[PDB]
Amino acid sequence: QGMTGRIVHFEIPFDDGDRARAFYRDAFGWAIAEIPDMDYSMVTTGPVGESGMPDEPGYINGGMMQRGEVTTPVVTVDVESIESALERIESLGGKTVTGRTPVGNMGFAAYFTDSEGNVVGLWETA
Amino acid sequence: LYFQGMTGRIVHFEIPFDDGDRARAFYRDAFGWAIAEIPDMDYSMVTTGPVGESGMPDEPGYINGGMMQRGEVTTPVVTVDVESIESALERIESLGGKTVTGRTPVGNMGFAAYFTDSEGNVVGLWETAR
Repeated sequence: QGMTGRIVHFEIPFDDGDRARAFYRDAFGWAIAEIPDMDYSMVTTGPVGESGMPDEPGYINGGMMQRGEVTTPVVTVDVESIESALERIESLGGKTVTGRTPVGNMGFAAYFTDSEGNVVGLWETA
Repeated sequence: LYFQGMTGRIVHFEIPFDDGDRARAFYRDAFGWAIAEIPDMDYSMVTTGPVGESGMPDEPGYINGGMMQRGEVTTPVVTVDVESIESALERIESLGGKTVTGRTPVGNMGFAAYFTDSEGNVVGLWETAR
């Protein structure tokens, strides 16, 4: 709460999941877990608390997904309401790519393009 | 759960623009980001959450970033902190990645570089000078 606007998450798309996961595990030592029922791989880049959230400032965790909606890496902005945010984004000259979508029981995601045509994510907590 | 030292964290992002004034207004307006054009850095600093006296985030769970004229950054980039860009780029290439640009001083505090991962995505590296 009170985190509106913050960049809280990132996504990296892949063509070959096993290859991509091995690459990042090997290159940087990321902890990556495939989550079959959510169709993505959770990425942990730095330490987390008991709730799975970062336990120290200055970094974010993320996910890896099969390339599609995300054609290139995306950063994700926290908002109170995806519906309100998408309305505002369109009023300001951006465009919705994908509307509000549940992400397990954790929250809701969407994608938009900014004024420069870049794809950016939104996150609304459940 | 453990890591390669304190390295490997995603600590920064960059969003490229075509029209800087438009892009900065879009983000100030959409989300209330604090954005400053830095002299003489060809770079706009973006603060998405609170910072302390160090200027680094002082609440958990978010990162700050930058916006730049599209060219060296062509689509949004996330940046991995590493102990040594030289070492990281060597490792990356042995693992099927490729150097896009090598270790380059940025500002006064550190170095940056860009690479493609195993999947063709451009990703950034940051090395704090030690």
